[PDB]
Amino acid sequence: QSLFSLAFGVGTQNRQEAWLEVFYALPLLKPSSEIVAAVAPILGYAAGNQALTFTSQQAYQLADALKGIDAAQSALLSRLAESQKPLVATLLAEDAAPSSTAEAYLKLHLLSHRLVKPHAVNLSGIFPLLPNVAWTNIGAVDLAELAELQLEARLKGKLLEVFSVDKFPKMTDYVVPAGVRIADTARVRLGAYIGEGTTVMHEGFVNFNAGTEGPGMIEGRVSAGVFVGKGSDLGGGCSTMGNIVISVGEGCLIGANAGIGIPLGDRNIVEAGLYITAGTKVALLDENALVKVVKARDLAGQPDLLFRRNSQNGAVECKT
Amino acid sequence: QSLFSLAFGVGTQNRQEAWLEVFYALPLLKPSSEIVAAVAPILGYAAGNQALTFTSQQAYQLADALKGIDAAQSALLSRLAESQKPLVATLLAEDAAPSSTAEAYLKLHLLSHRLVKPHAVNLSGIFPLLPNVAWTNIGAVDLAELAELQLEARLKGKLLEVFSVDKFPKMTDYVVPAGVRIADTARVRLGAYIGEGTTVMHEGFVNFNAGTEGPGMIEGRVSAGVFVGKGSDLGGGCSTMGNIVISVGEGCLIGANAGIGIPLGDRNIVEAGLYITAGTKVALLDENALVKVVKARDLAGQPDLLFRRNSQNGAVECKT
Amino acid sequence: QSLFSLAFGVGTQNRQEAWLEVFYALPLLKPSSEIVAAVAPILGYAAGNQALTFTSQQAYQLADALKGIDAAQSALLSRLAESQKPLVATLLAEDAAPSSTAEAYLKLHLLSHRLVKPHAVNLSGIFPLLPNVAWTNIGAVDLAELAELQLEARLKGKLLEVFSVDKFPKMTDYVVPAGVRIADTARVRLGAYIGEGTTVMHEGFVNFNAGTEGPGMIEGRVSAGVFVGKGSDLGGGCSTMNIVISVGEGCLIGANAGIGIPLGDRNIVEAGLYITAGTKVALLDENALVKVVKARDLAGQPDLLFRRNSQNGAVECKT
Repeated sequence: QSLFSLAFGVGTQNRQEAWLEVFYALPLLKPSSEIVAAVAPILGYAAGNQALTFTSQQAYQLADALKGIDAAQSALLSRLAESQKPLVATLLAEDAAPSSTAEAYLKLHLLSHRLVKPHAVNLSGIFPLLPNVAWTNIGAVDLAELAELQLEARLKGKLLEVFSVDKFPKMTDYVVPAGVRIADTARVRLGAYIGEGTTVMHEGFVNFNAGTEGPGMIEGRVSAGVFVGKGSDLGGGCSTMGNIVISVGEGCLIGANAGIGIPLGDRNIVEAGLYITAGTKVALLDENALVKVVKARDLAGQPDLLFRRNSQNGAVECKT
Repeated sequence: QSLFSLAFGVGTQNRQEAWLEVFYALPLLKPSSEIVAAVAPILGYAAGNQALTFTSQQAYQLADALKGIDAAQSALLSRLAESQKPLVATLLAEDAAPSSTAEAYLKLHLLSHRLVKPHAVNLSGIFPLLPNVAWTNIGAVDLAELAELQLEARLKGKLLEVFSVDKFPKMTDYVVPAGVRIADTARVRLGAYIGEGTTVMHEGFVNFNAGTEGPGMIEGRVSAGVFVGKGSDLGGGCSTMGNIVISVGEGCLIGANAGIGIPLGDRNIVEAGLYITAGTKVALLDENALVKVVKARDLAGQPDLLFRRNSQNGAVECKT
Repeated sequence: QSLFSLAFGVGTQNRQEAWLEVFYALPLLKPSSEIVAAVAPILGYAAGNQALTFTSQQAYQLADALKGIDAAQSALLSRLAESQKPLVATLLAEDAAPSSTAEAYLKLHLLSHRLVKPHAVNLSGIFPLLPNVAWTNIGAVDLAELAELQLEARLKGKLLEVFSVDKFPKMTDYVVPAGVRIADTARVRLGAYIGEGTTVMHEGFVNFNAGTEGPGMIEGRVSAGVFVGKGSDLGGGCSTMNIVISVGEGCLIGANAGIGIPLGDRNIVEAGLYITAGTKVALLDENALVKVVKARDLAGQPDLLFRRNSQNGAVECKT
């Protein structure tokens, strides 16, 4: 059938052969049937969603099979054939809950290469497939092996720098999409979608399955599942809630340290320091005369609203 | 006597023989007198709190003295004999105000290894014993020597990366305790206690002599001296105060960008955005009828409190 | 005329001979005419603001022209002579709008080396001259080139770590000024001015053309153009933002506070309080009410204590 996705990866395994991570240089969404037919017999792929380990020899074969069909992939395979690290072919017949770590990594790659957008893909059950890993300067290292490797580096006057201990590596160690700035890359997870024209500044954060249409200036905290529309600036220290699908529309503005726990419609402005939850009582104002006191949940998705705290009596107000 | 602690360390010295840092693989709290009597004569240890430099030969001899008593410490010492860097034995009669950099480093390891909790160890005067150092990809570097190594690195088209300039290195460059996640390890200082079941997210920060019993979700800032009880979740960019001892009890919830300048008893909730210091006048409420106006200090360490801001008139309230 | 600046730089080029960055070890402000008199003709400098690429040969001649004149610079050039990277001599006649990346970098170094203070130097138009680059453990890398090198590292079980993708690099990969602590150096841009006695903690941030007089404790966000006077502490996650927003001497800014007006000396601001020009504040005296003004009219005033009333949510200023 028409496969959902396929990618040839080079990854890391621990001493018991558990996959810790996979690097895919050139993942493909909706690969052509020609590529799939050319590669399936060599890998032993028949059907379904499979993570298939392949040898250096198979890499040479696959590189030949795709000379004539896809040069970019062929060229990748020739490099992969000389790898000092294990290779895996991830062929997905369908977009379903991931069943292996390799697949988990592939889907996070589809997001960060921008080939798919937040919510587009099934990520259910991803957490148990992504091992807790020490991310270090020499690569992913198993937690049960790390202590020894740390000591060993010290004996040489070197340092094994461990810059993250988590289930998700930082995005930019796998892919840097075009038209993007990320001041401090520890704050953008693999699986984040950083739209063309987005600057993530140092206080900005973007989790997996979340991000920006682009352009925009992101200095706040975009949580898992939160998408942000084009031309929307997030002030330093602000937050989106990590239930209805939270999002930020196009043209929006979000002051520093502000917190939004409901969807914001296009062209919304939010005041610095202000917090809005679903049950936040707001005074709805007009052209600014009072109308009525409603909960923020009932303004969810509305365009051109301006959320500000009244500095004199502390009342939260929405000027239409 | 019953030593308070001992540890065999490999460290780094500058050109004038001042210690910059020490790495202890296997620090011991209350070592057995068997180990001490096996080690003391070979080092020249009589009494007191001493940081004794030892030679490669002594390392062999110490391993040889501890084969049969403690095989882990023995295995460690034989690795240290093959070191390219200077060794130090730190034997402490008593938990006292630190007198050497080696001793300052050891006490920080006792915390981060979870062998003692915050407040259990004496850290008075630690700041002048911890040199201000440049932490780089090649290790710790004396600030006076740094410019030369920076320039020289550039001449080869390489980079000497300088990721911190401080008295406290990051905990994970020394130890990753079991059952822990720390998304950005630059925000956890050596000397932090990160309990089993803790997830420090990217905005989470944990200073020395501070941290979590575990489990927990730390997306806020745990200041020095601040301990956080089990099952207590700190929101995005919230703060504790770094006087009475500021702590957070068990099963607490602290909302994003809230501040707590008073100790919180068990099962306390604090609303996101609310800032409560000792002299914060709170409208104590009941099963939500009013009662009186008290200062937050008087409600310190009380169980099952709910601190919030009135979104209609700005008043700070506590709901029992 | 008298040169405003000169520095001998080592840099990184991509394949279309574009300059990604330059590392100046010993930048000189107002270099003696002696030093200049020796170096200009060997390089072919006539006048104006010039970034003259120069060779390994010239480095030997320029070390020789400065033997007996400036020992630090002579030693610098003998090392540059052995460089495996393209070298640039950056001679500036005046402090004018930057025109090249070499010059842009240099102007950031003058700030970070503390040789000039924020606002004292012309950076108009610097943004386009600072190419967007992946900052990696191996050095600055062209974005167009990065994917190949990322792959190649992985084939050897290595990692090409990309720790920043920005037009500015982190200050500390170029210079660490004396008497300074910076917990997380990803949060201080080349171009920042971190004055003696400053500790920037982990939640602290300083942009370029901004910083601290020193001494100070900066746990908050210091935006471009913002300068913080001596003895002023900034709390965790606090923010500074047209009038040039400054913080005076001996100020205290609470956690997550926001100052959108210039703060006079010895001002205290409560944690979580967000004050902008339009913020309406209950002005209190010696604490009886006096009137309600906008914060803009309290801008620059010394000895003010800003706090939010916990009983009615009013912003209050106690004089």
